[PDB]
This record gives sequence, C-alpha cells and structure tokens, in this order.
Amino acid sequence: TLLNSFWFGVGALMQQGSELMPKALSTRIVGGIWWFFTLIIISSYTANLAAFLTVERMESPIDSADDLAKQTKIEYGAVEDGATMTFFKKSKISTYDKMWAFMSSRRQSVLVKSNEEGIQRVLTSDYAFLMESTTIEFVTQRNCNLTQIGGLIDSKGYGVGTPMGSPYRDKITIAILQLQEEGKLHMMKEKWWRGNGCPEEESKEASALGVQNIGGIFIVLAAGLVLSVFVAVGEFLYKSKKNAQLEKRSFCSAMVEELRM
Amino acid sequence: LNPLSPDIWMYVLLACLGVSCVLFVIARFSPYEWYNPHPCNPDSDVVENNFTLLNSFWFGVGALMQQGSELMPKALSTRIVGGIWWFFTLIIISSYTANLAAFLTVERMESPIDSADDLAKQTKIEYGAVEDGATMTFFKKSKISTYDKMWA
Amino acid sequence: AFLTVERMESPIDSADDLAKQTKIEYGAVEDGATMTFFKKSKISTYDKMWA
Repeated sequence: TLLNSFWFGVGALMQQGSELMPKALSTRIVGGIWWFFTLIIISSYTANLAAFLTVERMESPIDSADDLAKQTKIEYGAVEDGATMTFFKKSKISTYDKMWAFMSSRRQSVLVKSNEEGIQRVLTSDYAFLMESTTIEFVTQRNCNLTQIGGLIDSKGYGVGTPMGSPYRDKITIAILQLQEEGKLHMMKEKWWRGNGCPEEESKEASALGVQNIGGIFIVLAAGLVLSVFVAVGEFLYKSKKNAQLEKRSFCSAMVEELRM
Repeated sequence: LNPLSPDIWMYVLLACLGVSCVLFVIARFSPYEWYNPHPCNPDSDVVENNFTLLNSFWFGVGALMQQGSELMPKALSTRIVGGIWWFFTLIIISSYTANLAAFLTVERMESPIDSADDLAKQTKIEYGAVEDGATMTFFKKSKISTYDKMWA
Repeated sequence: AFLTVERMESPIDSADDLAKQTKIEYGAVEDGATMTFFKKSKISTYDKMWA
C-alpha cells in the first residue's frame, strides 16, 4: 500500500525494519540502496555527536594560575601602576612569566586605571582579573554575579608608610601588635567586610550528561504519543462513518467485547 | 551506566512503561488490527485480540534494546506509536555510545606525571625539599633552566 | 577519530600563537622599519620572534 511502502520507508531509518521485506527482485534494489542511506547517516550521526561531546571534556577552565596560563580565549589584566605586575614582572617563575609575557604583549587592555575599571571590564566581557585577594571578596559577596577563582599566589601585606629612621615605626608596630592580638582589628574588618548572602557555588550535576542536555527528546515523544490518539479515535469515528450509522452503542458493545477477550 | 545521570535512567524506564501502556490502550481502540486469525477459511466471523498488555509492554521494552520484535503494528494509528518510540530508542543509545567514548578518550589522554620536567610547568601540586639537606643547595646553585626555574 | 581530530585543531590566531609553532615561517620587509621593532623589542615573544 501507499501506507505499507511508506511504513517500510520510515521503519528503516530507525534500525528496526518491518516484516514486509521485498519478496521481488526489481523492488528489492530499492531496499538495498535505501538501507545504505540510513546506515551511513546513523553511523555518521553517532561519531559526529561524539566529536561535539568530546571536545567539551577536552577543556575546562575551572583551575587557575597555571590553567589560566595555558588557554588564550579569556583575556587577562591588572591595574595601571599595579604593584601586582611589578611582582608579576621579573617573576622568574615557571608559569607567571609566561603569563606576564601574554599581558606584556597586549599592554593596552591589560592595564586599567583603577580596580573598578577592571570590575567594569569583567562585567562587560569574559575577562579574568588578577589583583589583591581582599577587595575581590567585596564585589563577589555583594554582587551575586562575579566570583573569585583559584587560591593564594602571593603573601603580601598592607602596611603604613614611613620615612627611614622614623621613631613612629617601632612605636606603631607595637600599637598594631596589641590591636590584632585583641582581635579588635578582626572585629573592625567584620563590620565593613561582613558580606552578603551568596549561592552555595556547588552546582555539580553528578554526571557527564544529564537530563538538561538531551531532555528535549522526552518532549519529542510527548507530542507524538498524544496526537496519535486524537487521530486514533478520529479514524475510529471515520470507521464509525464507514458503516454509515453514527450511533455508537454497537461500538460500545464492541468496546465491551474487547475488554472480555 | 556512568555517562547518563540516574535521572535519565529513571525517566526513561517509566516512559517505556507508560508508552507501553498507551499502546495497549490504543490497541483496544484500533479498528484494522482486528485480524480474524486464520482467515484462510473464514467459517466463523470471530476476531481474537492481539497486542495483549503483556505483548504491548514486551515490544517497547524489547524495541528499546536494539532487536525489534515480531509484533510490528498492522493498523494505521498504532503504527505511529512505535515509529516515534523508535526514534526515541535510536537517539538515546547512539547518545550513550558517544558519551562513553568521550570518557575513554579523556582518560587515554592527559599523560600522568612521570618525570621532574612534568613538575617544571605544573604548579597545582607542590614541589618539596628539606632546606639545607644539600639538595636545595643543588637546585639554587644549578644553572640548567628547568632546575633554575623550579628553584624559583 | 577523523571528525574529532579535525575539530580539535586550531589556527595560528595570534603572534605569540605564531611564536610557538615553528614550521609556519615568519617574515618581514628587510629593514623596512618592521623587524627593526623586533631589533629593540623587549617582549620575550617579540624577542624570540626576532631570533
């Protein structure tokens, strides 16, 4: 039938096939070649999908300070006259000099006048930033859109400036000595550095591929399942027209006979 | 079963359970499939039901796994049910292979550490040395770049 | 393998990206104020460029 030959048509793309195989020769050649269109496509489909879904796990930018040192898609930077790059220059160390060379090259967008400029810049584009690990807290713990990555790279400290041979220094170090040991300095930080609520940052889906990635397929099934029933009763009513008697009671018994057997 | 998350595992099997059920439902509301077994000598105008609830379940669960049953639908409306069901089956398993390949290419790559020069570039895990154990002195005094830079 | 290895290749996007690979050779107009930059260049990539 125009329905049978179409059934074997679609029933062959999917690797099942019906029991309506061509018993005749001239008809058979269609099946031989029709199959060859599928098996190449389906096999082409699988490998290609692996190609998409393998390069994804070939790369992950989660780590930093060497992981960031390897790729180039993400742009790096620091602050104009930033003491960080003064350290980060003449780094003499394994990776950071290689990072420093990268930012040294593009020395027009790496440097920013002040911290907020970079904070603006990361808000704009996919721009990683490298600076002091205290103010990053403020923007990430108050703007729930940015986040610190990596850990510690340097162990500097904020001090107070003073000329050489000033009696204030040792006189004021002891002043700072007792304040910190009193955690008075810690309490003073806790009031301006209290931070706000932030997400748990734990977003692991406990798998490689989950429902989010291919769940659209289940939706595809949902459409076909329901629409068939509408036509299923539709041809049943059309069948209820094929005997020219619109009344359904004989069909109601036909339903009942079906339940019994 | 590592590639797919367990949510798929549950969602699919319940879907297979349901799609088997609805097929059995439509099997009763299927005009053509009534097929008067052995119509060779139609002495008796009797038709026996096919696609029993046991069979209708058996197909989808048997079609999911790549065999295909012998109960291919013989009416119009019931045929669409399987065809959409097939498309679901083909994509999921073909997706299953792709993922499981991705795992084993990731692991086959990435070349675990085997030499000091691997640590030369690496910084995530740490070096280690006892100072003044005459070994640190060797690195600081050395003049080869890999040794020099790891001394830093 | 064909498709996946084909995908993972990348072009020489940047000068430093051109600095690593060596088969793709460099070039400049001789003494046309172009490599003369690379003479007194201070950046390592441009230094290794010039070498």
